[PDB]
Amino acid sequence: TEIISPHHYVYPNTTTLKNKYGIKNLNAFLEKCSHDTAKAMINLREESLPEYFDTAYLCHIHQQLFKNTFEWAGYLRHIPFTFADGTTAAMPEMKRTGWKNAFAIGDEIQEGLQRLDQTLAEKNNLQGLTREEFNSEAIELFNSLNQLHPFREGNGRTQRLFFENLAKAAGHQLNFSLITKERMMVASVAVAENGDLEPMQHLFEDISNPEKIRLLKEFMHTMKNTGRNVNDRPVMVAKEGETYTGTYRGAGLEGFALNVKGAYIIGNIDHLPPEQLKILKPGDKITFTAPKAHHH
Repeated sequence: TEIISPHHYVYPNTTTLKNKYGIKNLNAFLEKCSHDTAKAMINLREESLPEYFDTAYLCHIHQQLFKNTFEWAGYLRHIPFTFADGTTAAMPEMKRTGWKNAFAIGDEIQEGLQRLDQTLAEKNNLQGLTREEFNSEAIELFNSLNQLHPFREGNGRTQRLFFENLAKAAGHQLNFSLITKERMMVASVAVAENGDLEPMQHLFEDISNPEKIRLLKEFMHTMKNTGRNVNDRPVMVAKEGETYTGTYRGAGLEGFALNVKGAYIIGNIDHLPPEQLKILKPGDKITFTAPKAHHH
């Protein structure tokens, strides 16, 4: 023993992260872990928002969400951590294939977290800003905190609560729960692989704009009695300029859904002609252009 290694995060002869439950079975653990972190979220949302938004808080969120799951709850992945079993683990480098885009390695993690805290303190937690101004600044930090992959596990949950609170503090919304797993994967990869903010800006918009949030919430709530589920597919509210051709998938009170190349595009029921609403049966193949209004 006595050699720091990433392999010491997982039980020997497994790929299942060492946990407080003592559950070596991968699926058994994942179930237990999900249940507890679910409860932890409900409790965290109750607690006051902080004076400062910094890595101290990011770690607090992690510590609190995973106190019952991981021994290393509050700790970043570059800080070597000794388990009660005696072994010590650290993962300065996350690793991809050479042709893919890179996470921060070791010392880079802290240097980045410093800049994260730095720029936040300098901009008053992005407080006195408009949505467009805020989102623009918040996306930069979100992408930046994504490439640093601070924790060994649970980067997404704790990162998204962080920014959700950062927005509430700053007098805005970021309803991340509306975003499917698949959409986040796509928006993140876009930024990481291509350097493209198109989908991320789109993601933030739908999640921040009240009129669009109203639409997504409705779509997500109707995924209740069906015997189904939509994390595998990206769900989006049609961009103001863009035109979407796809099969019609019914309408609710405030919105309607299309199926464009697998993805679900949501439109405002008012942007359709009423004359058509009545006629449109499900699965009708419609080409819909959303309205746009530029200000100059």
